[PDB]
Amino acid sequence: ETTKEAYHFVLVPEELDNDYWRLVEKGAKAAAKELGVDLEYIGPRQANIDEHLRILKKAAAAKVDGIITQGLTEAEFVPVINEITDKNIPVVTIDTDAPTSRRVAYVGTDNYYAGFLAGRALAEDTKGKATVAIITGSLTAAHQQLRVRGFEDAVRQEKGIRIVAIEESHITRVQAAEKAYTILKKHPDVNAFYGTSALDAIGVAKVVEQFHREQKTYIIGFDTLPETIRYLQKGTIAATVVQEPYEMGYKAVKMMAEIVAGKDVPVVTNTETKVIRKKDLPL
Ligand SMILES: OC[C@H]1O[C@@H](O)[C@H](O)[C@@H](O)[C@H]1O
Repeated sequence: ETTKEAYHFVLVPEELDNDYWRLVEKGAKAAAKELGVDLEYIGPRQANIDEHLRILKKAAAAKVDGIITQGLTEAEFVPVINEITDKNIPVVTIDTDAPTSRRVAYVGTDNYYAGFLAGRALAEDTKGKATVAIITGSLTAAHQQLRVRGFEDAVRQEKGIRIVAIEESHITRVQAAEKAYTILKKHPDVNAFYGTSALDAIGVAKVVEQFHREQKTYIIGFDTLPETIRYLQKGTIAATVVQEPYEMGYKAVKMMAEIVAGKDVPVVTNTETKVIRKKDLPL
């Protein structure tokens, strides 16, 4: 660590203590241990574009050997990824891609297609009939935009599915729940929710269970954090989109070491995504 012996790679999460990003860090740290590189996990305490960009520039100013980060937005992150690359520091994107930038490689879900699968799933389980509200991590983050947009394309040929609300959770359980509650009071006809980040469906499920209505509410969310699996087992959540956070962190560090060695790697490595339901539990 406090040695120049080792390569220094930085992994920047969307939010430092977000549960999903700590899983990504587990994968990255394990790859780093196997390779004998120093992996520094450095990120905003509270998700924030400007703070995220400040940490990227600070790591590049410390002349680290590689930087792994989301290309969180196209407008702000492409020029910064490019300027870092031009200072001879390779950039690997993780979890969210910036495909027009000069990042060397991406490891993460195909986010558009993840949302499309969620849209297919909701249309199948509701037989094409649903009054849908969407809770998304943010309206500006690229992976959130793609998961919403893929969902919308997938349900567009279902005349009986209508989206009546889209709200931001800022990837916390508490804002997801707050938004779910206000959606239900302004739109009492909502009977389906779609969450596009790891804590959204958890926030919705808490609010749905506090009503304990007879007429059920369909919830499809993202990722497989323990609370999500529990709600899926309870039947409160109907489905969720799988990602491979540990694997993208592990593979991003392995790719970075290959790049530092002068070796080619694929431009895009899409880790597995698929919709699972209660019938797919155990795992
Ligand atoms: O809980 C928030 C997290 O949700 C995940 O679905 C997403 O891939 C991560 O980037 C992060 O936004």
